[PDB]
Amino acid sequence: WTPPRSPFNLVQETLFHDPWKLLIATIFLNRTSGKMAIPVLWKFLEKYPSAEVARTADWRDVSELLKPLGLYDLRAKTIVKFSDEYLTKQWKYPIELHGIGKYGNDSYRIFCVNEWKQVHPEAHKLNKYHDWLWENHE
DNA sequence: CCAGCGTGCAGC
DNA sequence: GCTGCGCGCTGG
Repeated sequence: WTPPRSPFNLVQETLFHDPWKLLIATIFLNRTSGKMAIPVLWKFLEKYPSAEVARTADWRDVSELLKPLGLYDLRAKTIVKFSDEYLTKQWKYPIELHGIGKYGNDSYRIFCVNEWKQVHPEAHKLNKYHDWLWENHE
């Protein structure tokens, strides 16, 4: 499965090959603008390039990176616990993991697996992308 | 000036 | 179903 590139330019379109990075991006976009979250995301992935490095991370360090975005302590602690769970739990769908809910699970299901047809999103940009997929289908 | 909002989520 | 978290951003 290769989720196609769209005129919406969802960050998920580039991070689909690495479910962890794609799921971390979803966390970054939780009630936060793309224009704001995305540049911080690249600096985060520079410092914490894998779930292995992030599960070991000190949340206060992650918090300092997340400071301008808001939800800095909640998400720094959520990032660390999510990364640990991501590597320890024997999960099929990421909604089973701490910090991933309907939105991140719908992104995984559209982008990391070929299950978009079964997904019913409720996130603005993801809805636009998902509606566009059903339209430009065949 | 200052309220509303951003590709939510856990926990009660 | 409700509530806390939360900044920086934009607009009457």
